[PDB]
Amino acid sequence: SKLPLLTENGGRVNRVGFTRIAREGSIHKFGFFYEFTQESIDFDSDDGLM
Amino acid sequence: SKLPLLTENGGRVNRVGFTRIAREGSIHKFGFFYEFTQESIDFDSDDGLM
Repeated sequence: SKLPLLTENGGRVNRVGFTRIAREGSIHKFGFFYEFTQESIDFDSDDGLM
Repeated sequence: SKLPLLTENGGRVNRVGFTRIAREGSIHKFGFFYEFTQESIDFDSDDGLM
């Protein structure tokens, strides 16, 4: 049924159109830490604990 | 029953004929178009849409 058709001199018969779409992304942040004391590292029985 | 059998003295006994047929085909025309404006081409965010 929907087949484009024209004659020898053709004007204003079949029109088309176009469309575009968009996407997204985002960023987050993370972290953690730990704490110690000097007496712990100095008087520990194990060297190289750090 | 329908074998072509000849005889010692025979003429005008077994005639045959032939036939031919014809085929045909035709061509058609297709086409379509699209339109735009100067405002769309100039003020569109993305260049090279065309």
